[PDB]
Amino acid sequence: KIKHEHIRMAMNVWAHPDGEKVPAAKITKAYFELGMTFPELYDDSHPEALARNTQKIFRWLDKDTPDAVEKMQALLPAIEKAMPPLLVARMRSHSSEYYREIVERRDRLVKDVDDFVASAVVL
Amino acid sequence: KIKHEHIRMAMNVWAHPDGEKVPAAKITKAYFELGMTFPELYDDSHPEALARNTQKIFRWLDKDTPDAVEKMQALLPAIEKAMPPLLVARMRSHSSEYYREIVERRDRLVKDVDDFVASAVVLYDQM
Amino acid sequence: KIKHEHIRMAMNVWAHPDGEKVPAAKITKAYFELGMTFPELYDDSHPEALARNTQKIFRWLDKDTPDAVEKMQALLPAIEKAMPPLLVARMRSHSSEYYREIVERRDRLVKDVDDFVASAVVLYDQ
Amino acid sequence: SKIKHEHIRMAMNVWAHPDGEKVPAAKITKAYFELGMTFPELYDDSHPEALARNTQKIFRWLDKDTPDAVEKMQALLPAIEKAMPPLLVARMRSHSSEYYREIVERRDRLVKDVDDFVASAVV
Ligand SMILES: [Cl-]
Ligand SMILES: [Cl-]
Repeated sequence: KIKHEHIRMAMNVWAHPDGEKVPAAKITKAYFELGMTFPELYDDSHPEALARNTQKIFRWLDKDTPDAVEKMQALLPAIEKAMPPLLVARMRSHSSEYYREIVERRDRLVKDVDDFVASAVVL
Repeated sequence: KIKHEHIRMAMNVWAHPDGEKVPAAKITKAYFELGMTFPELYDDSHPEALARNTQKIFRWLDKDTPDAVEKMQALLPAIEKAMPPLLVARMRSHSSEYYREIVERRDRLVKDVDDFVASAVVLYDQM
Repeated sequence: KIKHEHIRMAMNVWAHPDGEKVPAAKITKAYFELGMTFPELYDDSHPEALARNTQKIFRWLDKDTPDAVEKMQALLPAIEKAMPPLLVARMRSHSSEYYREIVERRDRLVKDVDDFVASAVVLYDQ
Repeated sequence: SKIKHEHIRMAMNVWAHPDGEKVPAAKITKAYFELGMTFPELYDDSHPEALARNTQKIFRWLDKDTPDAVEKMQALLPAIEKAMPPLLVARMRSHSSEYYREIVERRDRLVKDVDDFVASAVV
């Protein structure tokens, strides 16, 4: 139900501030916490797990083959546990009316903020 | 700039939670901090100063004579220095489009926040 | 779930602006709307129900006897149905990490909001 | 030249980003004539491709670094400020004015305040 493209969108927004290694690291940590096995991610005994897990995760995210689409679907439990809750909600907003409402409320509030700050501005 | 009638409104909202003695006291504190003398408000050397100041301030607030209006106008420096800044903006909103837009935009943001708190409470009780 | 003393805190803040009769009144409508029997509150047929109900509700809130806690625990469905939602969240925050966090972040945003207004009203002195 | 050319460009590009350059050009042109301005040259209400020609001119200067380009944008500032969204004006000026830096900082904190709040509600 969560379309491959929306995982990709949310994942890129998550990677933009500090790069993919941050999302990759947190996804892996939650992946092992959930005792998962598919898709394959290198545990910490590999000295280059992170660079490898990063390259992997974003190759699948950027491909549109059925194998890659499936692998990201399997990873959803780990992404959701690890993603910032506000970003999970955007990811979910295209398939869940609740979360769509959540982001609309978030968006409404910051528009409230911007209009407010602007009214204070002089010049 | 601030019409007498607008001090009255903001002053009544200020007094409703805890009474008039609270605004009067805060007004007096700023009155003296600002080294004022007109109109006259009693320092602590006069008996029942707060009660007498309170009765004074709010008598001027409810009357509409040029004297009542004049004394309230002299008091503005103390009132605004003493009042919650948000309340000053509400007071000024009837005479300044700047502040009207700010209070109006502030109120919408806070209502929109609190409504969301409401939606979360409902999520529980549903569940 | 809600400890008796925390119902009391929330109840007094509700009573602070306009008195005890206001919350009592809102509680009375919700108790009947919610069809309750314990505790006992006087219907509209008593000409001094509201005052007596007001004294009733707030005796239990101010007492700590085993009886009073039991009566106040039953009234919570009415209190929560009638109380300002923000105040229920404050009330629930003493027992719910969810609400502790929600209320906290709410209070910070609004405090930052009001502070901004303070800085603009000050800069008016220009 | 307190406001560096590069910051007018940054601020101008975000303004143009949602709906294109014609919106900023149009709103800027309106303020230019309202202010009875004459330098740099912007075509009055009467020329043919005025908006498109005005759009290209305004954004040619923004993208050049020559002395004439810098000066024409500096001269245009009074119109840009009358027309630009106030929140962006503060952003544009924040590197040269402590007031606007403070505005922009207070704003960004409020938006994080919001995001923390919605996140806390999301669970
Ligand atoms: Cl709307
Ligand atoms: Cl021509």
